[PDB]
Amino acid sequence: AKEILVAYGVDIDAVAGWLGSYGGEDSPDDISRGLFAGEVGIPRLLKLFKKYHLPATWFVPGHSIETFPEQMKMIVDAGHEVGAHGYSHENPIAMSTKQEEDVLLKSVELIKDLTGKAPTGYVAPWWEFSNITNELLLKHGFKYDHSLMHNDFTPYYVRVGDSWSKIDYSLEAKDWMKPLIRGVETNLVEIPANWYLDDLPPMMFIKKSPNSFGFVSPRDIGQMWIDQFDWVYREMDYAVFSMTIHPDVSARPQVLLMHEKIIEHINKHEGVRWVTFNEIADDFLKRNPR
Amino acid sequence: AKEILVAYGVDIDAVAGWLGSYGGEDSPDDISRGLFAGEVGIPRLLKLFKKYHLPATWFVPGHSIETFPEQMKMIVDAGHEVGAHGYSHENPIAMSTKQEEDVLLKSVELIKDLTGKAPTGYVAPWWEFSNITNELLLKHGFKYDHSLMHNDFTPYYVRVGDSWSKIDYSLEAKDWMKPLIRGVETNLVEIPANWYLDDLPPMMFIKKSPNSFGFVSPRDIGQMWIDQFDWVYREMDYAVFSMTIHPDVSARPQVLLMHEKIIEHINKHEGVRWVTFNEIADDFLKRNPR
Amino acid sequence: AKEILVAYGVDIDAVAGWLGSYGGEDSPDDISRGLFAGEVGIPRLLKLFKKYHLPATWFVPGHSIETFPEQMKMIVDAGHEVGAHGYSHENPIAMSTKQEEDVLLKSVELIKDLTGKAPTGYVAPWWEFSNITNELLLKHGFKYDHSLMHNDFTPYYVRVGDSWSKIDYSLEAKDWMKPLIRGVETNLVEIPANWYLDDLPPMMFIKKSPNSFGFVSPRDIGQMWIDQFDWVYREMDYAVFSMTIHPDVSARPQVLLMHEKIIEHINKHEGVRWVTFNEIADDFLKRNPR
Amino acid sequence: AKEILVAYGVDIDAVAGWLGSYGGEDSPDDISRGLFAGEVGIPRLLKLFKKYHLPATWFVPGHSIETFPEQMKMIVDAGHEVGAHGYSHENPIAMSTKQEEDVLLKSVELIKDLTGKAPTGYVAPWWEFSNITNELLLKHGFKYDHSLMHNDFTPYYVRVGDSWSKIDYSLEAKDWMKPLIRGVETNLVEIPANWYLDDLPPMMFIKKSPNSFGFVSPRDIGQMWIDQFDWVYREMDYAVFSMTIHPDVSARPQVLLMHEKIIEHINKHEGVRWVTFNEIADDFLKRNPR
Ligand SMILES: [Zn+2]
Ligand SMILES: [Zn+2]
Ligand SMILES: [Zn+2]
Ligand SMILES: [Zn+2]
Repeated sequence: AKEILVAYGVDIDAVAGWLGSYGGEDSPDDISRGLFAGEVGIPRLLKLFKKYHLPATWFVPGHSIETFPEQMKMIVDAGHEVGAHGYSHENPIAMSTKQEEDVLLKSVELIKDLTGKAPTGYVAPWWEFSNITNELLLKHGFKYDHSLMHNDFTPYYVRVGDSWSKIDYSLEAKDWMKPLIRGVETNLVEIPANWYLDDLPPMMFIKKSPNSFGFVSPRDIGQMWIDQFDWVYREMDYAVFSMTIHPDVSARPQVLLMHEKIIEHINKHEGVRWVTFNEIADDFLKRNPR
Repeated sequence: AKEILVAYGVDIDAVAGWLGSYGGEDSPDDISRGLFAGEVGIPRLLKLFKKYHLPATWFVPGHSIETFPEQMKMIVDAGHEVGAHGYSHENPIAMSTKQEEDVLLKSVELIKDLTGKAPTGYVAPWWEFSNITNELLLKHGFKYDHSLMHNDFTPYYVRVGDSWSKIDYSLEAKDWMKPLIRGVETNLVEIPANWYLDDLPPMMFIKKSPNSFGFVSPRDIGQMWIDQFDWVYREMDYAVFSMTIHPDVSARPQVLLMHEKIIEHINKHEGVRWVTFNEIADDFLKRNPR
Repeated sequence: AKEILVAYGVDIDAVAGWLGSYGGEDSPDDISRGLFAGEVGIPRLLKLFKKYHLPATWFVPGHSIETFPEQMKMIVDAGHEVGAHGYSHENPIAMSTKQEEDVLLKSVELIKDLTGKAPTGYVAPWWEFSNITNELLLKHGFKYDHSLMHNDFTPYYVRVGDSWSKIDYSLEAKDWMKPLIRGVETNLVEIPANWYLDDLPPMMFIKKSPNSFGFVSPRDIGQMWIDQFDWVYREMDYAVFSMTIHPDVSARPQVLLMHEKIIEHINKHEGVRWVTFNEIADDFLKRNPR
Repeated sequence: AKEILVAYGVDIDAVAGWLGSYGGEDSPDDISRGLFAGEVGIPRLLKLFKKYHLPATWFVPGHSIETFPEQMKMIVDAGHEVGAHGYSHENPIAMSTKQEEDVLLKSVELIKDLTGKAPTGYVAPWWEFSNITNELLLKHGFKYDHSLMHNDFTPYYVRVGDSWSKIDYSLEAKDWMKPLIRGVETNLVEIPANWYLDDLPPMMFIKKSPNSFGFVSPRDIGQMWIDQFDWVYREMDYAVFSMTIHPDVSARPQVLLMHEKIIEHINKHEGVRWVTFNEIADDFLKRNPR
């Protein structure tokens, strides 16, 4: 028996992505791409999904919620899930605890006002943590996170309190020669992030980044994503296969075609189930409690 | 039912590009590559266009006009359109108001003395704005710009006055948790620039930039460009599909071949119309006014 | 006659590589990747190796030995070799001679404890030497190293005492215009490292490095690795063909697929012997003494 | 009819390149790649050329001469041409006038003692000039340089005295809004360098460079080189098609294979003539004097 849970996760980075993460704060041109992502990118992603009758989870920065209100209505009315993703896409590790907690509070408030329900899902901007577990569980709603990478194609419960010894070369070796020390499992389910199922780093060009790419072939990317799916399909009976995309990138014509090949390849397989992240979190919590 | 407007926008970066944008000001070797683009590159692209009976718009830095006067004659005499592109490829955002204005004055004077008419088209060097909209409309002529990215395959009127709140981590979150505020549309038409339709960053090698590439395959890029065309053709009845190239890069034999594949593919389609950017601007001004 | 010795060398970088080399010491997201590599990665490479009945050598950081004890047990039970690889993946050049010596002792202590025998093989973290060659022979055990690049498909005896003159542009040219002066062979066998046979740089994404890649296609790399083998099989009668992998990278489904191709292709060839690094070293020491 | 002059230019960077250009001066591991290039790389490229009965020019750093004397004898006895390439691959633009002149005097001295005749050919390390034109013509011998890029597939006489105005944003625009002023042709013939016909930047990995690559596919590079040859052959009656390689890179098995494909493709075409750079230079001097 094959139970393959498959989801698209859309991080609406848009203008917020350029303020917090990708260095576009003083660039009109970069800001204009942020606006493309919302005004042009969200609806093309909705048409793509509507075409294959797919559900999806949208992780939306508070900035994008208030900057693209008309497209936000289009997202809710399609019956899709809205999750959290900062306000202006700020990297949590760079914020104070109060700044991070305030950002999360505003996000919940903005999503609740938009959907009627509190968000249950989170993606940390640029995928970085801090004391986020404690904050997510504390700020109610939050059932699951899609930011961490302890695993691949299986959800798990996130541990709080892991520690490790950093190398300090001004000391002697015995001071840092100690093994990572595992913390304690919490109720936050992880639906793992994955750089190999992330449209943005290979296919978006960023001048302000030393590790920007942007000109990797979408056919090579699609093919790689598809090889990942085939392997998962061949090796695992239950699995979650989630793809992280951004209207910024995946609503560009060349990678829209890529997604059509991916979806159409996945749909050739029996035992596939297109779902939202909340449904994965619900199913996993029911699959193995504790 | 198909009206696909298709154009080459040739930015004659040549030497100007290396003085203003690409860090070659102290490199005899980079400077000589600049001379290749003017002396060798302009005639090879002209031969390319003549072969397929294509029109084109050349956006020429004042530096290139005065450094390659004989190649300039070849561009005019072929009946192609000439637009502005700085003098020494200066990034507008680093310039003063007067410097940027002076640059713009000189560009206009030079193109007028060369062609007989004032330019109607502008490309910002390295695609960066500042307060350019206002200057383009003030310095007469300028009908259209090809620097911005609010859209990809549909022109639009450029808004002046968009504002946004930068993240300041020395303050509290509420100080930057505000949306982008849209300004007001001017009569400046935008014929969108697109990093995904720009020969230079993937296929020009630059020692002085850490986000240089240069060795992305021209067959992949061409295939990507054609995929962009095919999606546009399948989804839209009216569209403008403009390609930004440089003699620097697109006059290298391996990408001259690439363009031949592209042009021959585009030419298989009904409803294609090869045009200048000015013709797109005029056609757009007539299509939807205000 | 053909004797083609083929081997997999697994550097279990994991959490250690992020601590020592890849900038992830202040990143919960990167540490999470580290733990993937050890908890999921290690058993998937074992399933692969066992699928083709292959031996392997695992060059294991002390930090990984102690952080992943259940996976260590699994490595020894399968009968694979365990070589040394620092503790927290520290660069031998950044360390005091005492730190370095203390790192090598603790490694040796940990591996003996685990296996019953002292290690005979070493890989230097991030592939650098310093005064290692003396320390490796001195710390008894060590027969062979797999860090250096004087050759590629033939082992050789590591020379000690090589020196060269650096360019100081403050002085005159005659002060630095001198050749490299070769030292003297030692008994340390080199089983050469090779950037062209290393899964990590092309295919792990790292933001903390400007020299990072991550999105080079695994199909392109697999092809390039087979091409290397294809030339070798055709041009040499005796050869060693070792591939450096990491559970970090080679336990990702798309790279596992890559390896399956590489392995099956290599098994079409007769004269091929799948061995451990210790067996290559032993072979070499028999092949040509002194 | 068809006279396509085709040559390999082998720059023996080896250890010199790591001292002078690629940041390996403090790296035992990089130095070993340097030694690989000389000890293993030169003979493999000699076996390659001999197989197809090809002549070649080796542009050899004095550092490589004195460090690989036995391989230097192999290059001479194979009857190939020897040109200059710095001592420790030093960038001319970084050197004093005296250092650069001293470096050049020593190179001439070493090459003469090695071959019997003074060198006629020069490649600037890392391809940069300064006041080299004057020194190459002053330091007798030197007939041709292969460092500059004013053209790609036609030789030319190098101009001395080119000048241009740099951008200084502390002044007004009119201060720098002036064209490049061409100087005057000298007798130095250029057989152009070309980043698109250079094996090293796409396929050698350099940790010290932010602009390093190293993992671009050799099949893509080979295909790109064959596309260049195919266009030149289709478009030109007389042309020089010279390829720059390094034992460092092109003596790697995956790239030897690439070259075999390249050479075999070129040999199918009529009018091809494999020559040394010296023969190209002489042919050019005879083709058009002045
Ligand atoms: Zn995001
Ligand atoms: Zn430009
Ligand atoms: Zn390692
Ligand atoms: Zn060189």
